[PDB]
Amino acid sequence: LELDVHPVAGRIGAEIRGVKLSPDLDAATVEAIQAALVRHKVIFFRGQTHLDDQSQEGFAKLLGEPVAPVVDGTRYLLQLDRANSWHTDVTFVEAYPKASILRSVVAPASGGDTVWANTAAAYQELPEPLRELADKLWAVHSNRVYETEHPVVRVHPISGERALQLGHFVKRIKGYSLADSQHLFAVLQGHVTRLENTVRWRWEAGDVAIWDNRATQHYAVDDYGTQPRIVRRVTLAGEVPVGVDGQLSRTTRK
Ligand SMILES: O=C(O)CCC(=O)C(=O)O
Ligand code: NA
Repeated sequence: LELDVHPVAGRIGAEIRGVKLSPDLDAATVEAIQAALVRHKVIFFRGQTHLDDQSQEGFAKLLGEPVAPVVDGTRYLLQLDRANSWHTDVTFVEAYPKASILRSVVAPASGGDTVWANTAAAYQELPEPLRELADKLWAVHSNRVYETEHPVVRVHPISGERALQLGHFVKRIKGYSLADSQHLFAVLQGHVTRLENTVRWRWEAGDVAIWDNRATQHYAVDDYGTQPRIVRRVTLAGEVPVGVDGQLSRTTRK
């Protein structure tokens, strides 16, 4: 099964046309969506104006297990109405989400974009000696309580692609002074956010984005002032990250 797939930037992002998201999608469609998700890291569906809270949740169950103050009439749907900092979702926990499904309900006429970065492409572009170092690093992620140690490089459980696991929740690279930690983090994270590794989406009401949280970071642009912006999100449960040597992440505090 071949979806009508339209890449947005050169290294990340694709719009999928001809698909009406719902709880009733067949297996071939769901599988093709999951494949496009892994390949493109963030995928976009426009004109999903029939989708409401319950059907967004029902659609989400087809891709994984939703995780649990929620939108009335639902168990897992959350409203956001700001995250202008580069991050991978909830990495201060051990088994953080594998994906989110985010729908635009009210969209600013100007501003309000979201940007995603491909952390697998960011890893791949490092010179070999720098990949080898990144393969050995561990970082402490925190919500400063919750603290988790994750490998800086995560091997994706479906594709096997290696991806940098960094972003806003990183407190420090384990085993380094603060000064060295800052420099090493600035190098690796700088590759994540390099423009070539990103795609910026301008939202219209009824757009839905789905991203693979295991191989992305994102950033919500806070340039829209008091213009109302309302989005609704379902988050899907993910796995404990595995590093390049097979070691697993571990919570070290609370
Ligand atoms: O509004 C968005 O595009 C995403 C918001 C977000 O990333 C968050 O709350 O963690
Ligand atoms: Na987020």
